[PDB]
Amino acid sequence: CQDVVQDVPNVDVQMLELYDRMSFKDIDGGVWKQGWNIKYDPLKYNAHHKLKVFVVPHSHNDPGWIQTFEEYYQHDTKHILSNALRHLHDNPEMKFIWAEISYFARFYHDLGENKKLQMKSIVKNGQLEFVTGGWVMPDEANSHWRNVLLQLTEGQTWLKQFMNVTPTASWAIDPFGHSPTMPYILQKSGFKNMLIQRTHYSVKKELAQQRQLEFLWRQIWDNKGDTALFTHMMPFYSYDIPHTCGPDPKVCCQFDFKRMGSFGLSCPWKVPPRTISDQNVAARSDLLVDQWKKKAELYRTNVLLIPLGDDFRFKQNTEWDVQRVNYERLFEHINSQAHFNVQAQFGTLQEYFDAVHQAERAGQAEFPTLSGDFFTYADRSDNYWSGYYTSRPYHKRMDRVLMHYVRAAEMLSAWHSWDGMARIEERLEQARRELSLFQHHDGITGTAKTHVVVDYEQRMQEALKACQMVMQQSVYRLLTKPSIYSPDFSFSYFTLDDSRWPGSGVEDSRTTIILGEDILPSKHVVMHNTLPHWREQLVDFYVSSPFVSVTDLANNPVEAQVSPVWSWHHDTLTKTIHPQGSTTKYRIIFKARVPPMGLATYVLTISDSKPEHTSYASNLLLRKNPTSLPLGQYPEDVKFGDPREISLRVGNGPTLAFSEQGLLKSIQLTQDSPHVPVHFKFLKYGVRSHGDRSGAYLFLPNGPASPVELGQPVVLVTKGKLESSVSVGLPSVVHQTIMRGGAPEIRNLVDIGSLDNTEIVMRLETHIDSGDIFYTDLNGLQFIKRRRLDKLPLQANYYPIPSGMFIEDANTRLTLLTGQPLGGSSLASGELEIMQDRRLASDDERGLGQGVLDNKPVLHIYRLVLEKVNNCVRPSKLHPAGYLTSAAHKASQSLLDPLDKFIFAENEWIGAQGQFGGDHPSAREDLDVSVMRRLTKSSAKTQRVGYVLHRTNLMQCGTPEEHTQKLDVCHLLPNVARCERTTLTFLQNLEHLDGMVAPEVCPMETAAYVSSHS
Ligand SMILES: *[C@H]1O[C@H](CO)[C@@H](O)[C@H](O)[C@H]1NC(C)=O
Ligand SMILES: [Zn+2]
Repeated sequence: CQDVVQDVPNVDVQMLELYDRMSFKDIDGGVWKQGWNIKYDPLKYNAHHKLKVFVVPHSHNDPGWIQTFEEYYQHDTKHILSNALRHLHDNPEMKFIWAEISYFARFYHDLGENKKLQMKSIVKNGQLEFVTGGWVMPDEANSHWRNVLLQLTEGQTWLKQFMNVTPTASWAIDPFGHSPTMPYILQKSGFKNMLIQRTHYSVKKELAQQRQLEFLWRQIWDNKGDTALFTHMMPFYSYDIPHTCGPDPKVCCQFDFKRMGSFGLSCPWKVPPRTISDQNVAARSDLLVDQWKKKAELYRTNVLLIPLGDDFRFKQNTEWDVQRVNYERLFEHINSQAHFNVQAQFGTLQEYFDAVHQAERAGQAEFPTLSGDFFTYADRSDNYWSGYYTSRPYHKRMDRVLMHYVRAAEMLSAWHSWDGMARIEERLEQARRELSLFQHHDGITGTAKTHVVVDYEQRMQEALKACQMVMQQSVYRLLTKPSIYSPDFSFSYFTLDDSRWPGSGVEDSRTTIILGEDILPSKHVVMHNTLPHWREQLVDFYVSSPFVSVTDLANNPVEAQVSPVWSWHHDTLTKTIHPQGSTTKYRIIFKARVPPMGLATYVLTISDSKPEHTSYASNLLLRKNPTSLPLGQYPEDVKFGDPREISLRVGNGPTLAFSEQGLLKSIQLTQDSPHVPVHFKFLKYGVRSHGDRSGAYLFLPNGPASPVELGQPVVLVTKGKLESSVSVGLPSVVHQTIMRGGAPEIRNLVDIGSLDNTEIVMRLETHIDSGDIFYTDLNGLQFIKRRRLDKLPLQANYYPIPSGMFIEDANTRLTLLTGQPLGGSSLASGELEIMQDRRLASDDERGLGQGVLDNKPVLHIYRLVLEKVNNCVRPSKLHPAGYLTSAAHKASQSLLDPLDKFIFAENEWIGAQGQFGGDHPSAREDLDVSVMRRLTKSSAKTQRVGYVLHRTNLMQCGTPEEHTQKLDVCHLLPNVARCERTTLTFLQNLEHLDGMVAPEVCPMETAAYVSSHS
């Protein structure tokens, strides 16, 4: 195993280093506005060394953006695919690449058999080529790597099955900035090449000047280079035709033959395309070839990529003809005119890369190595696309919830083979596809029109319901005596209970477990732990009486705490934000202990009075002018007081001090250690009154954020033996700090309401001497070092915070983990900040045609980890990565993959069992079974189950290792006949494993295994 901490990779281009050096001046470079006038030596190409040009037709089809997926499919995409089928069938030399399999699968399934055969034929013969082959072309900033893999697999499994092809070249022309997470997954999924387009214009300029637009992109910690994936970065401002034939859009526009009038399109540079004829073909070729040779100067081989396409192009048959015929006249003239020394033709993406590598292999070029990412993207001037790291945060949070439900559903149902009648496969496929669809770069990015966002939400909601059905049928089967198990596949044996989604104050969706001597004395509940190690976590349930005790299935008492159910109300009469306690339902909380990838059953029983093992939290409402807060049968009276500073400590955990406004001000790790200054503060960014406006994409603040005026907020303090909390009703945010004995959990119920042109940010102020350094993660896969650059505007120093961020000095680190992707930064030494929501009245000119005025209440969750790191073995100062500690990593897992909770829905569960998986291996803490998915239906003689195993890398800080067993996923199910290591999509077998044993992987590595069972 490579050491991912101590050896700094030596690469030709390291993006953080490059950023530190570049000036980013936005100078008018002439026709190539963000470059310079490219010059070339006409003698470079000659009879013995021609410029081979591949014109690659394409059509960017967004699976929802300004229309929904189905509206685009009906209005555009099915026509584009129907016409591509016909035109390619009829013109053997024409080529076309297709990226979005969600649309392709939708189309293909609707085709009659004759057409399906024709389609398979033009794919088999090389005319229609799939690039990437994912369900979508995902966002690369907010997406979790697990979902990026899911959607890649969903599209590629479909392609393998129906088209019998697996793309090895990736095409990503529209995500707003690019992540090294893509080559990481692609290279482990059989890919050999990839292409990206939206990178900062200064980066394009800089790499173009060094002919570093093509590089072997390896991971920032990869010293050896085995993660390397050849990457082609396009040079220009857009993937449209004006910006893909060469440096001068005014000339390239003349070669987009769809811009002539009848199609309603034209060239904004005022020179229109002209039909090619024998009389103008030489002059038109003179121009075009000159653009091609200029573009070629930016690369190292004699093979040139010329994308030919734009959004939803190649729709009309007349469009296919006008593009094809004119280009064919150009090629016939150009290839027969020796003085150009060019051979041009239509080609596919793979053809381009194959030829590039043939040149490489002929020793014609050597490519630079590169590590780093391509955030935050700016397409021009100071228009940095960091706004979408936060836009529509409700759905960004919903993405992580569904991410986990899909994993839990596939995992829980994987243990058994299911009769087709149970419709397990059907529900899982729907869930995977709706979550996969949302990975689209107008999905989770929050950059779609309002009615499209609604479509994605509805799709995700049905996916959540599908996961729940599968999960609950699976639990019932796993914990019921086999000879008693009598499933009704449409029956709800259990109701899932989720305490954080939609979340208290977002939706009253949790069921109350109703107990009573005259109706039901007790209720079984079950917890599932998708993580491959024994895990304890507090869980809570609403119950109709505060007098409830908990026992496990051996009937041992489990210590529990009951607290009131508090809801905050923006009281439009008193004009205050204050809490009301339920007088009919209460929260019972207890520590569940659950086996690795397993289940544990508990029982909640009512009694007429306080049970022996249940304690009650005290509650204190701090505000001037209080009124009574009755809590029905709750046994402890609420106390009142004027606002004041308070301190709390749960268990042996840290002691936290809060200001009289209910906000954290310090953390004391142990009883005599210092009260470390850690202050939460909420601020607001506005929008510029002149100049460019922030929108769904762009963050264009009118200066540093200003503090939210808090007034004298109502602060509620609940103190219990297992869980205490401090909640405060601030304008737009009910901010809650929850303590359970370790790092606190922070929850913000964010309702930006009607505050127009406002972005609410949550900032942490500490005295950590972090200087200009901070770390943020990329797709929940790795942490990359960021350096705040004052030579760039504030919005450029904002980065995606998909799952966590931290600052540290030599001795102390503060890590903020998130249950949802949001944008954030460290704008000053000792600070961390992360945007909560943003509401913008204006469109920001990237085509969306609206601002963001559809905000809705969202419950953001976090874990805040203050730690000493002076004893941790950290990377050197020059290393571009950072790594979590055991505690921060576990804190991230508690947000992304909490225990799942199930309430038995009927009065009595006959044949109930207490636990499942007590014999599953409890693997080392840095290892995760990211995916467990049965790959065969029940009628398959040889059953196959796929596993994706990921090991992160945690810092060694002096804590002795301890126990753990080796996890061999191939022996998790019985009767194993074969164990194979495979690509991450499970589509290709890479290694037959001796003894049918699946080895664990190395730190930061990810492997996929498939076990076959007789
Ligand atoms: C397709 O898969 C591979 C690639 O061509 C080939 O060897 C095999 O014969 C094909 N199978 C078909 C046509 O289904
Ligand atoms: Zn797009």
